[PDB]
This record gives sequence, C-alpha cells and structure tokens, in this order.
Amino acid sequence: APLNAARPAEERAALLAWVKERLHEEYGDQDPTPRRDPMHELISTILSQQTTHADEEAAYQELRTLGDWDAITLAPTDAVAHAIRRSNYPESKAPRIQETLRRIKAAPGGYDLDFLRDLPVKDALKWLTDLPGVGVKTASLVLLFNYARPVFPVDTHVHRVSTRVGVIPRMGEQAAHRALLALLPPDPPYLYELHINFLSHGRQVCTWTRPKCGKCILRERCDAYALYGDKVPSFSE
Ligand code: SF4
Ligand SMILES: [Mg+2]
Ligand SMILES: [Mg+2]
Repeated sequence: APLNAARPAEERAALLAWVKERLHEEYGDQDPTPRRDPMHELISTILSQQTTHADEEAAYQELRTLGDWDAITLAPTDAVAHAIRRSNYPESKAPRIQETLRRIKAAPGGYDLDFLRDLPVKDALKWLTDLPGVGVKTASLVLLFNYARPVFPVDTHVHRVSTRVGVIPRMGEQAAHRALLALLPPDPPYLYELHINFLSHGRQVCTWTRPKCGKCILRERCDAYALYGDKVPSFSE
C-alpha cells in the first residue's frame, strides 16, 4: 500500500542512501565500466547507437587506423564511413564524429576536454550534450568519471534498479538524471561508487527480465518485489 515511489523526497533520498550502502557491501570497488579517456568515450558513444559492444569497439579501432584526430577530421567522410562500417548507420555517424572532433579542436586546448573542469556544471553538460550523437548520460559520465564533477549518469541499469525499488516514480531516462541527482549529495566519489554498483547489480541480479529477487540485497525495501513477488515484469517502455 505505501510504496516508496510516493514518499517524500527526503524519505526517497534516505532509501537511496540505504541502497548505496547495501550495493557497496555486495560489490565494493568492483568496476564494470570501460573507464575510457574522454575523447574515446565520446566517439564510442556516437558509434554505440543500435550497435553491439563488439561491433562498437571494432568500429572505433578501425576508425583509429585512419590516424590521429586531426587526420580523422580532415579525411573524406566516405573514408570515415567505410572505416566505421561495423557500426549501424555508418553514413550518419561519420558526420557526427567529424563535427564533434571539429568542435573539440576549436575549444581551448587540443583534442581534450580539460576546459570542462572549470565550467559551471550545467554549462559543461550543455556543451557536451550539444555535440551530435552525445546524450546526457554520456555527458554526465565524462564529467563525473574524467573530471570529478558532481553529476550522476543514469544508464539503463541505474534507471531500472532505481525505478523498481521506488527511489523515483516511472519517468524518462533524461528526467531521471535530474530526479536522482536531486536525491544525492554533491560528492563525486560517492556518485561514482553508486553508479558502478548499480551497473553491477543490474547486470548480475536486477536484470532486465526475470530479476533474481531471491538473491537481491534490496528485496525487503523494493516496491517491485512488494507488488509482484517472484514475478517482477521486464522493465519496458
Ligand atoms: S528485489 Fe528484484 S526487482 Fe527489486 S531491486 Fe532486487 S532484483 Fe530488482
Ligand atoms: Mg581543443
Ligand atoms: Mg547531443
């Protein structure tokens, strides 16, 4: 009857703090994220759309056979599209890559994003999300992991576990970025631990279909388990 998702923000923030502590007990400092440098992360994200991880990595490395970022920026777009042919829609991704590189080069510094470290957090997010093919999750991940800014990336795993438990009601993934950050401290190491532990939990236990609730440390405070028991449905749209 009294679901977490309907509780006041202060109670949902305390719930999320409990979740963070329990997941850290389960996973510690285990980190399943790729931990890429910022240029690699941005370009990989552009290539990742509707593409498997193996094909994304292969397309990225084939792209790097064209040379450094300056050479990729200047290469004929068809050469870039051919190089990234393992990813879906290479003809559309090639101009996104070249435009993103052009904009990064024009920013202060070389092919780096260190200038983002000093910008106000919202301005830095907007600068990255303005890049073609780059969304708020990747912008948040780059700022958090590479630059220690207090933002919280929400991927499919974070969104699914948080929503099932009831830390937030059901909403879109972009909205969940604001909603979850509003429940969290401006503490980048804390935000990063929570992000990676959510990823571990979503991959190992709270899976997209048939989650393993009987193996889940969150079970006694999970809205989804309280509503469905051992029949929590797939996390759909
Ligand atoms: S109890 Fe089940 S649905 Fe709830 S967080 Fe754990 S695995 Fe996910
Ligand atoms: Mg530059
Ligand atoms: Mg964008």
